[PDB]
Amino acid sequence: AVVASLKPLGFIASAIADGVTDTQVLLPDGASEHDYSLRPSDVKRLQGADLVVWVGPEMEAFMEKSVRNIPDNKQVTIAQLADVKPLLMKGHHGEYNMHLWLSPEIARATAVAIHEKLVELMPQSRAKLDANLKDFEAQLAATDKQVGNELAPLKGKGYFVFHDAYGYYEKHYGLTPLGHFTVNPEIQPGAQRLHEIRTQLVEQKATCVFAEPQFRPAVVEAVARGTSVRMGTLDPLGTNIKLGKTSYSAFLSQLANQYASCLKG
Ligand SMILES: [Zn+2]
Repeated sequence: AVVASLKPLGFIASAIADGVTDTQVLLPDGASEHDYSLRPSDVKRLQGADLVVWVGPEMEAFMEKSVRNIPDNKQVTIAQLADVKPLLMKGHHGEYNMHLWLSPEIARATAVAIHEKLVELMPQSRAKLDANLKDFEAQLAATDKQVGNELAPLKGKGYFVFHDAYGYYEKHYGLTPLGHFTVNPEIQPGAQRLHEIRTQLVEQKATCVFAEPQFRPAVVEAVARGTSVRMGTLDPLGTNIKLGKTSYSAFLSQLANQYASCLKG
């Protein structure tokens, strides 16, 4: 199997490995992209994998050690790919935005790297692997134009988010985010921070504020109450999307819909 750290990376791998080997994802729904704790069973999946796919030590810090052991011909570390380098953005600590799975260009570079490594590992399946990369690239191209069309009219419509995960997607599709607030998903912030957040929402004429799905509706409501800012939801991990050939395209289109549901009109 191909073992991917995060579900969207599993979407990309599942397109390339389709009909050749299974794809498996390590990180559950609602878990921390940085500080999840791998169980011994997860390390064992990793050590047993045909290929491991992850962003790198500045994102999934939780698997850095586990993956040290694994030879280069059996891992794709997306942040380290030569074709990804120039695409890495200043804009989770560290200096560079590591939410790489939301960049269509990096997703393509990721698919290419996975394909190259799988062809080297499984030359008996070269033609199937080639066909799969062909279909992934065709769908990504089609998706890119369609999403690009759907989001173009939303340019200049400002919004805020709670998790600054979206910068690659936003820059690529010309969305205009106003910034983000550090909010606890469980607890509505203290009066002073609630005041500063609400004044920024109003001061900048934000059309929307976008929560993540692990957010209690109450704390979102508290952030938005009495402002005229509409409430939306974004899922940067596509948790409701199943693995398979069309999954990464479905992910990009779903995110666009999620933006457009709130920002529209
Ligand atoms: Zn993040």
